Amino acid sequence: GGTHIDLLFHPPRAHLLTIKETIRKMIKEARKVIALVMDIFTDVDIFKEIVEASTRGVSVYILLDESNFNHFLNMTEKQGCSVQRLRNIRVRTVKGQDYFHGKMEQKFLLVDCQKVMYGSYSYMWSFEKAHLSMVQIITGQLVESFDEEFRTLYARSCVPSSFA
Amino acid sequence: GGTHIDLLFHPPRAHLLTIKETIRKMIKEARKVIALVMDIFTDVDIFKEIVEASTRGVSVYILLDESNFNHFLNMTEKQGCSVQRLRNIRVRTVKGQDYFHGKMEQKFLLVDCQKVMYGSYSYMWSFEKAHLSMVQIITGQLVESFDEEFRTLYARSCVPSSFA
Ligand SMILES: Cc1nnc(Nc2cccc(F)c2)s1
Ligand SMILES: Cc1nnc(Nc2cccc(F)c2)s1
Repeated sequence: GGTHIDLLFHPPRAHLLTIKETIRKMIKEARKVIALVMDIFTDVDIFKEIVEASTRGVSVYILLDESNFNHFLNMTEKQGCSVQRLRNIRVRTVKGQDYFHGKMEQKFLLVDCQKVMYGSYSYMWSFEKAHLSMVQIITGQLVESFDEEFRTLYARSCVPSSFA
Repeated sequence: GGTHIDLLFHPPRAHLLTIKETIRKMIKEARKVIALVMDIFTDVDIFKEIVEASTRGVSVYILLDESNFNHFLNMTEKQGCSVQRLRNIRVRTVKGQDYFHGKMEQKFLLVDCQKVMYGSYSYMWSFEKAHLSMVQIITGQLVESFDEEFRTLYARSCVPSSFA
């Protein structure tokens, strides 16, 4: 009942896949659940993979930082893919304490209660093309702590204003 | 030769110290080296702890995202604590590929090649007062990978424009 961690980098260092490819593979291989916490979500390829998972019957829960939520909504609209009407996906927002918006500065992807990607990669074109980042691929016991954190966040999340 | 990971949260969840307190304790207990990678560094209390470590003889290496470096410089000036003249501290900047600045979106604190804090907490007042975040405290074998990443980043870092 241990934990295993591999590191991945952007740009890649001593591994065959990029972080984006690894994200898409994790989502592609999802069998049951995807739980995503993300600060900014505008990457169309990743969104497509998630939409496709939900059509296979995977339950998708997404928590987005409230202050950047409009960027995700804009992307979903551009793609003609209204997220409210997709039945296997629920999207809710999370914020911090305001003073200037307090933000949810956490991100991670958890698939099938089995594997977590945790790190500094945000789901935006800029992270594929411009920024340096790193993530961990986590399996084993520590995944349970990410499950618990997701549940904690989900409990403090709100329905986005737009959804009625 | 395993790895141990504890999670900490802001706000705290089932641990006695905040992330900021844990940062200050790690720096206070540093005996040999501090290697810091940080996107934005404006927290004066953390800066003071680092300056104090360097006066005990701890070697301090700091890598900052180039595009936000001026915020650190402003803070060091406000504190009357010119970083160029402090002999045990070297500060260098890192950037990504531009298109809008490409950024170093990585952060971590490594102390004494023994302990790493890795997560989403940036050294700014907003992370103490406004934002939700989480970090890992990592000890054991995985610390060596953070040592290697620090060295990799340091190799691609530049002297800040201001320093002459
Ligand atoms: C990892 C996972 N975290 N919980 C899972 N599912 C779930 C069910 C109800 C509410 C909620 F927020 C999440 S699977
Ligand atoms: C963890 C640590 N990472 N390397 C350490 N020291 C060091 C020495 C020369 C250049 C440099 F970038 C770093 S200690």
